[PDB]
Amino acid sequence: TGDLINTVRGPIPVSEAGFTLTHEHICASSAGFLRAWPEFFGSRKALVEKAVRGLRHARAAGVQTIVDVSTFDIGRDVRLLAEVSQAADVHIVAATGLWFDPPLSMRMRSVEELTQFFLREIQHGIEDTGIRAGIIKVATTGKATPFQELVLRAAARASLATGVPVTTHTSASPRGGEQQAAIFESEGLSPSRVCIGHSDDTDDLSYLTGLAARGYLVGLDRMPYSATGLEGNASALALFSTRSWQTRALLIKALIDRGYKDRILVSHDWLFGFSSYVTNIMDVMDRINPDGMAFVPLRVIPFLREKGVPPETLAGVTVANPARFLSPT
Amino acid sequence: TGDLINTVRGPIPVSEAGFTLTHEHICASSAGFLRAWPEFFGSRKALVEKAVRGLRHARAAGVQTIVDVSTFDIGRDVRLLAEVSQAADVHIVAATGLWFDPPLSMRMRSVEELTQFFLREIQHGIEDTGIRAGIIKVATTGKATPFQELVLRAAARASLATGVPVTTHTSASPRGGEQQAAIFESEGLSPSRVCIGHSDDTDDLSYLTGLAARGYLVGLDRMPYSATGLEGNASALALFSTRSWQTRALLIKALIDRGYKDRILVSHDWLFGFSSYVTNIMDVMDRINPDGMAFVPLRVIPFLREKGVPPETLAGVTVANPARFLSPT
Ligand SMILES: [Co+2]
Ligand SMILES: [Co+2]
Ligand SMILES: [Co+2]
Ligand SMILES: [Co+2]
Repeated sequence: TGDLINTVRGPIPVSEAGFTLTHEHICASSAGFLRAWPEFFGSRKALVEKAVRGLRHARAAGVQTIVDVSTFDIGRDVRLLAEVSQAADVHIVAATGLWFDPPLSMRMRSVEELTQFFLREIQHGIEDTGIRAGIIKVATTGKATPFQELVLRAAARASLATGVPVTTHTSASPRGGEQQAAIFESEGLSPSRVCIGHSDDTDDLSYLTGLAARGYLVGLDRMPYSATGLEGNASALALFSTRSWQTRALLIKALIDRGYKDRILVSHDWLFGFSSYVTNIMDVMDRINPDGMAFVPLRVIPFLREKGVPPETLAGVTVANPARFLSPT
Repeated sequence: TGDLINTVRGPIPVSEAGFTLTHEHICASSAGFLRAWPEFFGSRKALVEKAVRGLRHARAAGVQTIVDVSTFDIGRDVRLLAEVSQAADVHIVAATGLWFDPPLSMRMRSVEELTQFFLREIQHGIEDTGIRAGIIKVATTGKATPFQELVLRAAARASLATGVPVTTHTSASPRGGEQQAAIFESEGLSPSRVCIGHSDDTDDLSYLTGLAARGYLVGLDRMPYSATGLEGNASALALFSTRSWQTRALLIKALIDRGYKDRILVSHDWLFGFSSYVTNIMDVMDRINPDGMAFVPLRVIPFLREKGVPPETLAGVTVANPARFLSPT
């Protein structure tokens, strides 16, 4: 009690976040795209309706909060997030930071300038809305580019200044998490403020326990991205692993069994619109995972319980860990 | 009389466009950037004030209309353009198309999809504003990328459907104009609907007369970008030629003297804000060309007249050619 987090609807007590999905998207797009071309998604109204239906389904399954890690360059539309949050009665935490599609006006900026931008979005508000980011999302695409290194440093500095956590996108080994951690540590950022994301890309437990032992949160955040029979579909195959979702879920158990229950964050990296990829990709995705953001509570959590993971441990992973992570510290 | 063009303030008679600068920018930025980070420019209010002062100065010098060739990915803000137009009493024609910083949500699109996007901006309106584009801006960066080829084809198709002209960015030989022309012609687009831009990058008269003889407009559109003593400034040196502005202006005369007065468009490629380049670049630019968008009427036109170019010919270049170009045909 007492700790607060900023959501798209305003401040909430940390203790009310409850079952929280820490890496999700309402819509994965590009800066300005939803405003310029809403008909790409059918209409803005259709997108809202789809997202509200999806979040109500997650809510029915026990999800109380999602962290939308869409940055500026993922085309984050905080007004969209606020509308969907209100209609679905699910809290949404918005993000600042930069992903791997920064436009020239971002790419030309110094570390100091990027720090100011991230701070604006956390402390002042996003655009002219007054809605404040509650997380900082960064990305590397293998070895960090010089610009990506600036982004990571600016993220660390904004975090140090505000207490807001940092969360990352990694490629599937590199293993890019290690270089991210090195940069963060060089800036004096506490590992407990950082989630190294997409860490379920591989089953490298030495890598994962290595990060966890140092205090990092490990984001096992692509839980539903498993499918069979996609070989005649190149674009879909790129998204969905042959590894059964059961295999991804077993990684959660593997980390728990090794003593790292407090260092795990679980999510889907799901979405309700996706313009930064091939046209009609949603059709494929929704057929594979019709449960959307309810997949984790409906399938992953019961599977773990049925494998003998204690209910208290599962609550710790899905409630306590996100609360500790999101609490400005 | 009778012909109309769309401006950011609504339809105007073609005959009221008058002295028109056919390649300019209010602000060269990135999609969503002005909305997300207006303090980069001091404030949105400061940017408006600077632009209004600049356009009033151009207006005082005889400029009645500018064509703002900022696309979606140049961070075109049509509401900004409308505000500045109203305050300065200068017509502004807005653009659709894509320049060389398309985000993923654009890069993933088919020719048919891009055609629909360009048509939306021409026929329906930009974003939710009802303001309709009156030109289509495309760019190649040397040899056209596969995506850039799609953009050029979609531009040709949108032009064929609406009569709105196409205007291009080229690099400094390639000479990239030739490949652009080839693609446009393969789509059945009339050369008289097309301006091959930045054609003053080089003094290659065989190239320029080659295009003009085929019916293309040749955009001599970087008139003020000349300076001396910038060697201790790498970023400024990249923008400003050692060639005196007099040399650029002599190219206009060269084309007139060879019989191509009807195929020339003259502009500055000036701007009042510039976030897609190095910080504080405006300081450099404004010190070099304090006259801004009045440079052409104040310096270039009198220089040509004093070299013996007939006033009627100069009026034809600055009034008749833009009117013919912009008139949907
Ligand atoms: Co990611
Ligand atoms: Co994601
Ligand atoms: Co250009
Ligand atoms: Co330009």
